[PDB]
Amino acid sequence: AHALKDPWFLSYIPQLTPDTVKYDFWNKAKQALQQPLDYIRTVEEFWSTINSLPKLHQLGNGSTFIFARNNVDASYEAFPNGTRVLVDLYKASVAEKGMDFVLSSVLGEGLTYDVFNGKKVCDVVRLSSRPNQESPELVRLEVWLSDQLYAKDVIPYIRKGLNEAGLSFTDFIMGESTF
Ligand SMILES: C[n+]1cn([C@@H]2O[C@H](COP(=O)(O)OP(=O)(O)OP(=O)(O)O)[C@@H](O)[C@H]2O)c2nc(N)[nH]c(=O)c21
Repeated sequence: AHALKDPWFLSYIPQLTPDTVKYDFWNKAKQALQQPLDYIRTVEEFWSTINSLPKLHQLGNGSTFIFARNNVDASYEAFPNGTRVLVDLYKASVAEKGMDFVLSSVLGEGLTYDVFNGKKVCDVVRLSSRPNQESPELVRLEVWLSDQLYAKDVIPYIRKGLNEAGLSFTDFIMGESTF
């Protein structure tokens, strides 16, 4: 048992699509569909959980995994000055290598000490299945930041780390969406 800097709570939202929300209503929809999965406290639980995750593409379009630091609410409302760094991974093979890199960088405080100078700017990581006509295995990763200013630093850091983990320029695309 080797404790993480902070424990992270893993939740699941099945087939969370904007069209399913259109009949439901966000908090009314989130609290009604969210399923608790695990409370990750140590490195050993981190790898057990990550290596046991069911494939996002075998679950519906919009199936989402949320990793929340200290079990905080993963709401747009809670991060007014924040942003979402996006990573879209095209194939199932690259999605695993990418997901492993990003989650290890976040829960392992790699981003904290390499980019944020010791500040805990990232409190949420979201993993979504988002297949489109063109790419049916497309998985989206979201690195939620409390401060938008850090996005310019997180994007090249994540790009380099994915490239180093063996992903090519065509295996993933970097993006950003504000709150
Ligand atoms: C997590 N979340 C989801 N929604 C709503 O739920 C819908 C589906 O939720 P989503 O999380 O699948 O959309 P996402 O932002 O990833 O996709 P994109 O914006 O199309 O790139 C969204 O379109 C919102 O209307 C949300 N709406 C608000 N206000 N706040 C939230 O925290 C929030």
